[PDB]
Amino acid sequence: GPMQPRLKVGAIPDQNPERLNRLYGQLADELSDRLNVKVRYVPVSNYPAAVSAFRTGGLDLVWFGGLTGVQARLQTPGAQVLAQRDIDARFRSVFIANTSSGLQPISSINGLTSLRGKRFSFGSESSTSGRLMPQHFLAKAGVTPSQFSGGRAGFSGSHDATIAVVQSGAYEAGALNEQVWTSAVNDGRVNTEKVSVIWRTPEYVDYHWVVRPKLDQRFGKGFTTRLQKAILGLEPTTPRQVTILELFAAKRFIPVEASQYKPIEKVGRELGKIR
Ligand SMILES: [Cl-]
Ligand SMILES: [Cl-]
Ligand SMILES: [Cl-]
Ligand SMILES: [Cl-]
Ligand SMILES: [Cl-]
Ligand SMILES: [Cl-]
Ligand SMILES: [Cl-]
Ligand SMILES: [Cl-]
Ligand SMILES: [Cl-]
Ligand SMILES: [Cl-]
Repeated sequence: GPMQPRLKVGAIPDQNPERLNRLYGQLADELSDRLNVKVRYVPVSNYPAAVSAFRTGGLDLVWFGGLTGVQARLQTPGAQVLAQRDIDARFRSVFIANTSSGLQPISSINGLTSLRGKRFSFGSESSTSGRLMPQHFLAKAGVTPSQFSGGRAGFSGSHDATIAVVQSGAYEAGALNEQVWTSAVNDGRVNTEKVSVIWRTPEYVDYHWVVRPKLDQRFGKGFTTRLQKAILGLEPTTPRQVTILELFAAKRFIPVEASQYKPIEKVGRELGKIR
């Protein structure tokens, strides 16, 4: 570059953009200070745009879901996974229902048959915790979205929006990210008189950082390792890092296990979401 290099950081748009701008904008400044390079957060409008901008070089480092990060790595030779939160090793979805819907707590996966004929919303089409794994667990109970009221599921686009369309009564039930649910309950952003959890899924792996190949050619030998150490180094010490980690709802970032994403890829191929 005739210019000094700049690291472009992105994230799937999985909740309110104003909240994500506070998190990733502060994280860009924190990485900038830790690395002594220019770092900018570049937002995207939907989940596929995160995959595509990563693939084409519009984003260098992205906070992906399970499904989107698998897609981004399959489409981008030499992309690496760098880290995940502590909680991403053992992630869950919550199935929620409007408390007027008559839907009862479910004690087994077989109980998901109760959602046949109901208005049900997934999150993003490409969401792991809001679509893929929920659709997987539904299919094991013998429920397909064809069986919901209207012959299909809603897609709200985000974990926040799934809470909002169940809370409003526009849908009777939905599925979303358990961390976003728990944070919204704790923060007062969900009316727990109107919405309750009917089921928590089995554990699966979900969010992780994926980095583009060849960043060492742009920023110098060792940079990608320094970037991975910067993420794994995040600690609740300064106000800035306390805020970053509270918005992630993590105590720390941890390394991933080699091919811990093979079960998410397998589900993605089973449900036709991976080419
Ligand atoms: Cl920049
Ligand atoms: Cl740039
Ligand atoms: Cl990945
Ligand atoms: Cl793909
Ligand atoms: Cl779809
Ligand atoms: Cl279907
Ligand atoms: Cl559908
Ligand atoms: Cl519908
Ligand atoms: Cl390189
Ligand atoms: Cl560091």
